[PDB]
Amino acid sequence: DLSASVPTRPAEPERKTLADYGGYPSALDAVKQKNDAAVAAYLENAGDSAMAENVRNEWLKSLGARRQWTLFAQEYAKLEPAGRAQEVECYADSSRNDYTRAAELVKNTGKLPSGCTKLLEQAAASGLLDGNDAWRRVRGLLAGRQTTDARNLAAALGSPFDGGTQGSREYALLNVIGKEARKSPNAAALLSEMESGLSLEQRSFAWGVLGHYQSQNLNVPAALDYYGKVADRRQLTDDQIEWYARAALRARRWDELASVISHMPEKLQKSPTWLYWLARSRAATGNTQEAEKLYKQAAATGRNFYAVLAGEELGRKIDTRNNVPDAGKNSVRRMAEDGAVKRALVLFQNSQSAGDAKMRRQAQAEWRFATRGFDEDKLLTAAQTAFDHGFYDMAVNSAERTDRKLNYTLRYISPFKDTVIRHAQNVNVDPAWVYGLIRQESRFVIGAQSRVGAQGLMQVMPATAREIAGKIGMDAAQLYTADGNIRMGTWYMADTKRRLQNNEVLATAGYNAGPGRARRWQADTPLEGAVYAETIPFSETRDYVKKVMANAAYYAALFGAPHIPLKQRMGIVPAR
Repeated sequence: DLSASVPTRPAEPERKTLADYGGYPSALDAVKQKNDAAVAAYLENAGDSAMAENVRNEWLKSLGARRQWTLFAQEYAKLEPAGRAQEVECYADSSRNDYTRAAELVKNTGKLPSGCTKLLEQAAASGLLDGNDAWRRVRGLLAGRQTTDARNLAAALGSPFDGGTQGSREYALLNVIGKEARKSPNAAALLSEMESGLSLEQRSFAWGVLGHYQSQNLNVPAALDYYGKVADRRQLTDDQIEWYARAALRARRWDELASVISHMPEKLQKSPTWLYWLARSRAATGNTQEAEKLYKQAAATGRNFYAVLAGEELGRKIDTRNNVPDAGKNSVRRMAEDGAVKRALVLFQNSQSAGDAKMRRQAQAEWRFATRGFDEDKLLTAAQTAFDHGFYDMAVNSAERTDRKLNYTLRYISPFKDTVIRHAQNVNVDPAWVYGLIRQESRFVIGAQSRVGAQGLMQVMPATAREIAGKIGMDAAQLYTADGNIRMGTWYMADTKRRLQNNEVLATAGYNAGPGRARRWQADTPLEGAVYAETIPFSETRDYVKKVMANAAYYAALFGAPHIPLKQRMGIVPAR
């Protein structure tokens, strides 16, 4: 049985929820304008909502930056700890001279929020930072064009860029490690000339920068030559070491791949990606029992691309039967009466009736707030509540957060079959692949719109819809209707596939990044499909391809199609 236990937090009338939402954008503006009296007025009678939590977090970031520590401390207490923003925590700890968070924060080599950046600078100046990690972060910031943050951290460490010591040497290395300098045909020659005067750590990082550029540019032989000159691989950033593994993977250097993975931080080693590829390396080198152990570890990581591939190496196929019963209908009803769930449903329903996309976004935030810390039984109950109300993305959001109790019909919902199936059939494309793409693109939100303007269930760009419409006799504004969106997106899947040697992996990459990019990422010889996917240079497209194809495997099982292993779906990407 699933438990019937549901929360019973105080509910507020719909009028109150809508009134609070009416003031929400103005409260965020008041934060930006430093109108503390207006922000306090908004919060004074606010419900215990994501609206209040969001405003409070943003206010606290501003209060921390302006050093209003008395008001900061008072408002910080009012956040639920799981709802405190990262930067807010950094400001809070800093104000108490508590640098506990620095040991883990300093391992980040990229941009951090201002409060956390300053926490690290303060720890550095008090001698509370590991020197190896601190200088690795300075180098990471230099290589990531965060020169001001790199400069300020080096000064806090007592070796400023203008001081003639270590900091000045790290800054001078930009002639090799700079964003454009690393691309120069002479970068490796320049680094080789100055190598003698560099420390072990400086040399290792700089070869890592050059290797990373070549690897991400898919110049695999040169990438491996440069990465081979890295004497201390733990000096590399996470991105650098993953791109070393990717080059070794693409070259099928199984021994070197296993060696690189063994130098990764443990968090990277335990990721599905590197558990699976280390297992494949062990298999390729005849270490069969160790491969099996790693495949089992990767398969236990959830419902993701590499967990599915690892299961297949163990002889396990996807099985989409639920391992729990349906939630009882009384619990599904009573879940909607909880005050925080009700608030989210109120904003969702009013976003539909009023055609208010910003209100819908806040309804999502209220849902995530309301379901935070739910156990698995409550997650599965709330997932059905969301589905019944048509809040499709939040049904998936809640169902996908379980670990043990699996409802595949709520993780892999399939609304709109009377439209999607027909359009997919009409262009001869796999309907499970189409559903897998929709799940990733829009989570079944008909009005979804990305930051760059991609529109609808299938997230087609307006510029693309204009081209499509001119080819298949449509008006470009049909992009904004569900049926026209699906017609355009399915046609574009098929057309992109035709332009890319009729390969579904290339087509998935090309849908997101353009066919020109998908073809640039090919090699002069064939690539195993999962190797192509893992070595896609664009991080967004790399994640996209793996998620779409894993989704497709789950949809195909639910749809009852003749079985296609995920490894077969990935197949072989052809040579250019």
